[PDB]
Amino acid sequence: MYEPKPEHRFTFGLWTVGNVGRDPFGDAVRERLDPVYVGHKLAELGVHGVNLHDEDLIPRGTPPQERDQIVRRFKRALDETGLKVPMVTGNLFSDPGFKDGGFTSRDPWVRAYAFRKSLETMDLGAELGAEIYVVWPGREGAEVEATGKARKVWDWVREPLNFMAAYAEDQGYGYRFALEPKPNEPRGDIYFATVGSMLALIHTLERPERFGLNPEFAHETMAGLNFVHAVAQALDAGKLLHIDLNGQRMNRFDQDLRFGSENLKAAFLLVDLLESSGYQGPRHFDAHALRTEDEEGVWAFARGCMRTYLILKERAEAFREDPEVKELLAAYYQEDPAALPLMDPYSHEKAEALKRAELPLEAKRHRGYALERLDQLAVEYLLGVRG
Amino acid sequence: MYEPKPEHRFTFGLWTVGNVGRDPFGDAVRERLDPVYVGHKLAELGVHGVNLHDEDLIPRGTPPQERDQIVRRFKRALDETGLKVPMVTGNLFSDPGFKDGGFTSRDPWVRAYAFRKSLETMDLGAELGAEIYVVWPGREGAEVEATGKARKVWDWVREPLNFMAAYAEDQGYGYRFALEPKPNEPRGDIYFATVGSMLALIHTLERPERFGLNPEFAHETMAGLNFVHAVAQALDAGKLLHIDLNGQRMNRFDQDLRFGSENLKAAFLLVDLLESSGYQGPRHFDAHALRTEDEEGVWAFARGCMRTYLILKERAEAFREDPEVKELLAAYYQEDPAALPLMDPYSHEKAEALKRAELPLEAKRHRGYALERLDQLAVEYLLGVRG
Amino acid sequence: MYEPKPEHRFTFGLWTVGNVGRDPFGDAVRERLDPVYVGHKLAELGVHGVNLHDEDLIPRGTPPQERDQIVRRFKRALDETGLKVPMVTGNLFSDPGFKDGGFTSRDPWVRAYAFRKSLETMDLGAELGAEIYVVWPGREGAEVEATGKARKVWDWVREPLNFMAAYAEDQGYGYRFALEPKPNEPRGDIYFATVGSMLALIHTLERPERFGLNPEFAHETMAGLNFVHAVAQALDAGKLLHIDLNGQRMNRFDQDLRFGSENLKAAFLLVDLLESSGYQGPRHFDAHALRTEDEEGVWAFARGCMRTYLILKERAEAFREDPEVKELLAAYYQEDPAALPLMDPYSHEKAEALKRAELPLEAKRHRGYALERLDQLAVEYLLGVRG
Amino acid sequence: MYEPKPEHRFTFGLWTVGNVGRDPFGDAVRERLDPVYVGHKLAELGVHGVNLHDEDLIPRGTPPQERDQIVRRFKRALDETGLKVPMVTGNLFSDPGFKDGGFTSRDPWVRAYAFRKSLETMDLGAELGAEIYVVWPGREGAEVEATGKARKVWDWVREPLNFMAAYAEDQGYGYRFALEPKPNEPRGDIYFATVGSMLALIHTLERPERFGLNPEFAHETMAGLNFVHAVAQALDAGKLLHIDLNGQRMNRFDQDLRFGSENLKAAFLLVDLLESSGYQGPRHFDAHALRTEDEEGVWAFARGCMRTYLILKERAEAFREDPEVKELLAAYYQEDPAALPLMDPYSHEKAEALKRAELPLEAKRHRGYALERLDQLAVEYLLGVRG
Repeated sequence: MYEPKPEHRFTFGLWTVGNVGRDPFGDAVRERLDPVYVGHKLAELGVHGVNLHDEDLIPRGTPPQERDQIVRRFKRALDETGLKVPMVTGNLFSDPGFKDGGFTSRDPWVRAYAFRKSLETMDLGAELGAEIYVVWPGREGAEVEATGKARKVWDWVREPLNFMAAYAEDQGYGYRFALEPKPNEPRGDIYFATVGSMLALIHTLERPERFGLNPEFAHETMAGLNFVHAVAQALDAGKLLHIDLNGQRMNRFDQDLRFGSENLKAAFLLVDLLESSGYQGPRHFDAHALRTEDEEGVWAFARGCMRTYLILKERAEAFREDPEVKELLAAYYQEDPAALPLMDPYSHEKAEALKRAELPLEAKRHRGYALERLDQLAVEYLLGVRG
Repeated sequence: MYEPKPEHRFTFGLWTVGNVGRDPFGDAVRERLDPVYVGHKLAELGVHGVNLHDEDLIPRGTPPQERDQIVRRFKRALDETGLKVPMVTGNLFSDPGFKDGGFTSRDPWVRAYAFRKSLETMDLGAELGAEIYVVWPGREGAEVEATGKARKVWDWVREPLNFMAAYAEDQGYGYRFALEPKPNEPRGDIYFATVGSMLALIHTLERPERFGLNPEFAHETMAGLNFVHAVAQALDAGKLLHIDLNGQRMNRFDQDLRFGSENLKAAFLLVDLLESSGYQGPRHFDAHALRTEDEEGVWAFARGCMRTYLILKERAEAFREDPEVKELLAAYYQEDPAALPLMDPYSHEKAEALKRAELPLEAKRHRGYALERLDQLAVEYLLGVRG
Repeated sequence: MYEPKPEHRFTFGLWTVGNVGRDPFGDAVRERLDPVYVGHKLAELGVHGVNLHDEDLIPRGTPPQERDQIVRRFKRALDETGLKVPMVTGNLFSDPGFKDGGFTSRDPWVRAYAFRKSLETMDLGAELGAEIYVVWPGREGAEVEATGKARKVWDWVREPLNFMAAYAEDQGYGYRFALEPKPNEPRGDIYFATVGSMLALIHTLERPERFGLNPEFAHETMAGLNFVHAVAQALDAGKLLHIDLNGQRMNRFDQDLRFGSENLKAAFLLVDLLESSGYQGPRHFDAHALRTEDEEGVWAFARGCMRTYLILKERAEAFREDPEVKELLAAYYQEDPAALPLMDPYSHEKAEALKRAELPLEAKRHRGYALERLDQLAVEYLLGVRG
Repeated sequence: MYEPKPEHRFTFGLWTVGNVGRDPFGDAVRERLDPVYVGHKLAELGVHGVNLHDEDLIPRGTPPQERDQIVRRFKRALDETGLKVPMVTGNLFSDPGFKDGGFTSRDPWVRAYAFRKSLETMDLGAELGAEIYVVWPGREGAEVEATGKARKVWDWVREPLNFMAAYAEDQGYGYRFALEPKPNEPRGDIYFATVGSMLALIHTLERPERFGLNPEFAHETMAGLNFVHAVAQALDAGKLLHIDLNGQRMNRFDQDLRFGSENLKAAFLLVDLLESSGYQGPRHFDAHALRTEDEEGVWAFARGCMRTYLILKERAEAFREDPEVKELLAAYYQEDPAALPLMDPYSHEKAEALKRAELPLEAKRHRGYALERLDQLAVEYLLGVRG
């Protein structure tokens, strides 16, 4: 009764369910899955679509003849299944060429390489129907500041982002560009570390209207930052073009846990934010199954992401309809209209009225906002003691 | 031989050296210092100026008659000493009225109060020669998301910031407005949490040219974020209008340690960034002495902030002149001009040239960037083994 | 239907519900509550008992005559209500005397003061029926390591802990001593930072059998550490003498949120651990209401702590009875008895059997442990979709 | 003039300098180095010794015939060079068999495997002259608590640790066993997370005198904990048998930076602690070169670890000899002998004397400890402005 439908727009990257379970201290625990195989499986599960990096589909150093049989056979599978490919993104982190940056490498040959790799992935994307192009700057950071490179990297990424947007409009591609921040890892620090950082950068590009955000839950949470506040800002800027959903314990390596598995309350209020905002983009699960899992466990991971989202959606809906909740929100959003005309846009006499206004300070000093009761109500709904 | 001069622009808030050493688990360990007293002391130490909140100088509920003797006697002291007051800022965190927000309180009477409090501090500032107005949104955050207030707060702060800038230009004040982010505390999370967050907001105000950043070292570092990356972005945006300098161990309460006392290498490369950028605003030490200190220890704290800054400045200068360092930076900023014309602004034939270009990938795969040697050189300079 | 009974052993420190809502950047938002008043209220709510610091009941500098009317009138209230006082603890953090340590102050006069203050609180405790004495070393840490004091503090706290235990057995008090770790705050770092740290120290005292742990949820979580693992170790050592319950977001100031309000899943498995272990000590809520609250909100905070605990207890019970859950735990705790006799205590021929044993490695390599399904089941129970 | 000598006891694991620079988002950037090659290089650099995992020398699935040519040719190299092998340790993290634990796997076949793998590495160690056996429990943690395994893991590790110690004494090996805590990674949380955790466990083993600690700087720092406090406790317990030295920025993935490269002040006071304590075990650098490095950069990494250690050693020596420093430490370690006889071991009349003693409280309230001056002195020495 919490079954995924295409209107839900649940997507999985090829690399999410396809993760072989290697980590920095361990071998692969799983077999590599064929891309055609995972298209059929995700279709069975009720997924709207599948995302990919260029290297997810066509591994580095594949002759163009073989490159084309691969893409041919993948498109047939998408045709057979009705799966979309909403989002693509160039792998700019794996090649050793990128060891000190893709776009922010000091070597212009390497920045060129990063470039061309991006253009070619844009071309593959269009060949597959992709509408969103994601830029994750995973290799764009430093551990050695003595270089002074932090002064230079802003221009360097403006340049290809601008070049990428111009190439797209030249080719008649319809890409919106979605920028994905991460505070660290694989670099000691990544330059474009926050949602706000990527939001500010956008306003300096040449075609800003083409550019938005792909915030990821684990990325912000890695640094102990509030993901719900960050996504609200992106929404208020009109720049939420894509969202990456998963779970994470604060202040350590990127876990990419199943969605909702660790921070139920944050996931709750996030699903609430997205749904009630009328966000219409993909809900991507950028997560992998635990390393303790076999292939069966991978598909239980996939099913569990989508099911947990649907449970919280229904639950946040019922929470907002509760009479006591409505009564509580009404009382604290209470606005005295005598207060309101001291407010809003500037006028000389509004300032003078304000400075002479007799404010009800002791009344506002004593005021309780009843957020403890409101917060207990939400926890009891989350617990299903009220739902 | 590391003695502060006015061209150094070292400032101290009244509340920094004036901190009585109360904390959430302890009483005050020190006496409250008279403002006139601390102006004479900071003048002796070689400080360019002193900052203040309204309530630092005029405690809440002081009759205007007494308000004026206070301001009179303070101005005389500034006259006697030649100290400036570069920066003022309205205390929007102490009054219980602000328990659930200043500008982001849900009660319009409280948002009005926050407002008027700001206008009045702008007026005091002008009466004292202040040029920078700082906004620290310490009470603007949440611990209960069930309210949905995160959707609303962006317009609510746009409104007063816009109103504040309009009032200023109406009165012929010359204020630049400096916005100070902090990731949490006193709130579980503060909405405007990062440098990037405040940078993005600025681009949505009505008079953006009047608005910049006051990043604080301890604020970014509290969340394990790289302060040097954050300040570089503000500099590249042209929005570094003020900077708050101190020290901090990551991921806990705000310590406000003496500058350079904990993260020497970060302070080093920060002083390097500021100086070599030609930043010309105040160097504010928003820090207090350790709670183990008496008044003597306070002035040793004050002397130590400035002296540590001057030592690193000289050191970063010598580091940059080292022949081996110059040789190392030259080799890795190495640019092949054949790589460069594949670069920079878009053209149809530049894209085609790029996609047909034969890139030297194996050569760039094997390439070491010698950052271990560069990083060891900087540590040895820091240690004075080379300086 | 989740109503607190005395067999639940829910206790509140006087300082929890009595918190006036002052913080490092704000005034008090509430009135100070009379101790007799809060005894009657907690009795109404269904609390087993109330804890106190010496200075919670008798403020510093109260003449012994007045000290005795206070204690007289408090005992009457306890008699009237049937409330217990399970736990007392000397305030060794507030007095400015303790600015650089209580037990770990370098000044022997201050260590003597800390001492005597502890003995006198032991005496008050006995006069009130207290059975557990808690030591929170909040002032025992450093921000300046140049002193070398880290080498000395271990002997210094051995000395008074040993002296305190000897005084108690001399006076015929029945105290068990419960040691409370915290990683930092109010000190930059506190020496006894972890559960493991306090566990190790105990084994060096003279009467170790008298000494155990008071782990606090917020303390361990402040440092991003797993509280459930920490409490399991204390339980396995037989040293869980008391537990302090609340909520906390990782890596910042101590929030002391209402229990279960932030980390539902951790609170779930914690209540499960405690209950199924047969822990019989007090469940203390060391937490305060949000600073946005009036007195009504305080009692909603108190009611919510206990109600949330009871909901989870019932829920963990139901989770453990689920057939699928039982089937899942059975399959993975699966033990082949041929594996087992290679196990357990050493013998020369067991070692030789092991080294010659032909192990089923490929079978164990391919093995999935189905923890994704188990974890999704627990989340669905938590959400009440299954409960 | 900071050249490594064997009395310095600098060791490198084969896996440190041998790290191929693969990470969770990137390919290997370097060639695999031959073990005989790295023995000759480390000998050139001035290293006392080289450590190894079983799989560093003999990769999984090497026939015993080939196993023996390998060990033969390695021993010759050690003979030629005079390098020691102070420490060995079984790789219990890489094999997929260990996906849900080595010693704490729920499958008794896997616990047997972990066991036998340990015994066999103990045998190789003895064949090579090893004196210290290290246990890093990297795979001993959980991300799914629903299993209840946290209750069981303490006995499970007691069992093999006890079995390992008995096997060693049976074989007449001279191993001391060194236990290495880590708070997380590769597991979401690792059970034995802290120095205190491992210290407490030791006291429950059968031959505790054989067991101590191998604390690693990055491990404690990953969780924002103070490594200097943790190492002081191990020293005070007499359990520092080995130490792993490197650098780390708090609250993220394990970086394993070059020693001293990031936290100069912490490294300073650590080298001070070790040296002035008369610690005589190995100084292991468990660190790798940055991923931006070629093989030249690796040896610059290796050289820089040792040189940075020697610079700080000399510096901490000079700091302690400074007259002003000695005068400062003397004044604050000041002990009034009238305070001291209230102190130390219990007596009925000492308690009575204490409770009647008239303490000099106002004098101690006003007391400043001059730690701001002391801390500024140590920073100025660190900076070489005083050295």
